[PDB]
Amino acid sequence: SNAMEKLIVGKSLEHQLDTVIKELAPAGNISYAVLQFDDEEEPTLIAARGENTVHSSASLIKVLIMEYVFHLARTEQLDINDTVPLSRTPRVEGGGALQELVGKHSFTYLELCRLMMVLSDNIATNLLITVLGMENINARAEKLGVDEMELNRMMMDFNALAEGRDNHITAMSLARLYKHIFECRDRDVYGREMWNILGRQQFRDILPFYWGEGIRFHHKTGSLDRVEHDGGVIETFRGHFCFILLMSDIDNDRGKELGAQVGRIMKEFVEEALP
Amino acid sequence: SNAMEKLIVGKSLEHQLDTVIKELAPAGNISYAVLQFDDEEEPTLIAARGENTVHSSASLIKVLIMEYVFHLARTEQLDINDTVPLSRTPRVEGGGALQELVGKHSFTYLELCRLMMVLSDNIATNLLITVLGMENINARAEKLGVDEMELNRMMMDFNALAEGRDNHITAMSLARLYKHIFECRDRDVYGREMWNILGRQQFRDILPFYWGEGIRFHHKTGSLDRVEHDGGVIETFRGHFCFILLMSDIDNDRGKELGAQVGRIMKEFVEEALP
Ligand code: NA
Repeated sequence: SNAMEKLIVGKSLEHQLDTVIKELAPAGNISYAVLQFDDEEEPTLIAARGENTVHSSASLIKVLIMEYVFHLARTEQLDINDTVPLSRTPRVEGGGALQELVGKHSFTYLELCRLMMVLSDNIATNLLITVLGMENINARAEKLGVDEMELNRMMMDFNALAEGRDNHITAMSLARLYKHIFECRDRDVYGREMWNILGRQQFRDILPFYWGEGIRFHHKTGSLDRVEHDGGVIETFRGHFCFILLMSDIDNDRGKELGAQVGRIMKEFVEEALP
Repeated sequence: SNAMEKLIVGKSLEHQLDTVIKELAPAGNISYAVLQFDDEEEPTLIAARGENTVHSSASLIKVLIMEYVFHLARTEQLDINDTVPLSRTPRVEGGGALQELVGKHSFTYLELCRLMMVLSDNIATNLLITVLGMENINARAEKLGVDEMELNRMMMDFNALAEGRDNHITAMSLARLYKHIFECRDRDVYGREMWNILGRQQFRDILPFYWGEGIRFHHKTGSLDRVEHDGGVIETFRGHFCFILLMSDIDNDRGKELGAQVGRIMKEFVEEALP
């Protein structure tokens, strides 16, 4: 099928998702996008809702940070095996492994990207921001054409949030970032590692909840008070698909439940219904 | 107010939990125990189901490993700040932070207990087992009167599981181990740290799913194919209560859903209904 036929068939997916959103979170601010990804082709939009609405990024901005590290490595501006001391940023909580450490430790850029992504480690993230520079990370978003994504604050910076500086994303900017990463996945060792890191995500409480342990998803979740997000790429027999779900102004428990339903509907649809 | 009265009122809680178990997992092998904990007093049973049935431990056996480390510290048989090289056991997966590391690293017994507990880190667990000795850890269980709990294999030992060697637990043995930990919580820095580690558990997908992020629970989860467990102690306005939920022969996703329902019922009951 061409793109137009896929879009037409996708209306049935929009209807199914909008139905379940209305049942479970009628007052939430819920955005999604479902796209088909093919090598060297523009993504094919299948279904969307509020796909350009700005949401709190919560941890999803970490995907951009990872991309930037691997870009610097590929362009020989850093060695991914050079180390950064744990001491280089203040300890913050909110999840991760490094918050539990007390001794003298150093981690490579690789190790930090890994922990930032697969366990949403906030200290790993802040170490990377500290060493790379927030302005430089945003400049990379501009270069990639995803600058609706913005990094304006460190992880766990409560003051910044209160003073109106928050990290932001949209469903389509994150989808475009994932498409860029998808395109790099077989290019070189750096692209491959980003893809593998995405696929080793440890939090499977949202989109892949019903899929089973055997189904790899290349993804990252985000959570803050009343914000639950999950977005990434699944490889299926009918191709790769990008699933992005952003949920704001929702009870956290309800968001997780809604995201479980939505991920099941998306996966069945692209695997069984979509030509 | 007395133990008999609490037990009688507790039959209502059994009925509510058995009802939801029948609805969601009628073919599952589900055990639970709900107890009230008071300093220096025998635990008061509130509600129980199959509380002496043996289940695969999945990661719950890690609680015993933690207790043994702190026991060795308290009796000056080890220094909790001495280090163990990451190299000391083969890399295994199945979750945690240490599996993502590649450089030369060392961790203190303290750091390894923390990682083992709060993120269920399998390499941290195997490092501790390697250095402390499996037979010694089981001898600790016998001394504590909880030797229905057994450590027979390292984490991720596929062969062992095939050769009939698995780690085992019962609801009442785990409850008695938690009572012991509870009794140590204010005794010394080691007891206090164990209590604090339990309370920094990062996996909140079972019993505390509906509770909200502000509600601390002193607990540990476990998961394997078709096994989902959660158990720990909650501090409430009406006292401390131990909640243990062991679920075997259940689809994993359904187990998480059942556990979320159960933890909500247990918490509301002890906070609102139980005198
Ligand atoms: Na969950």
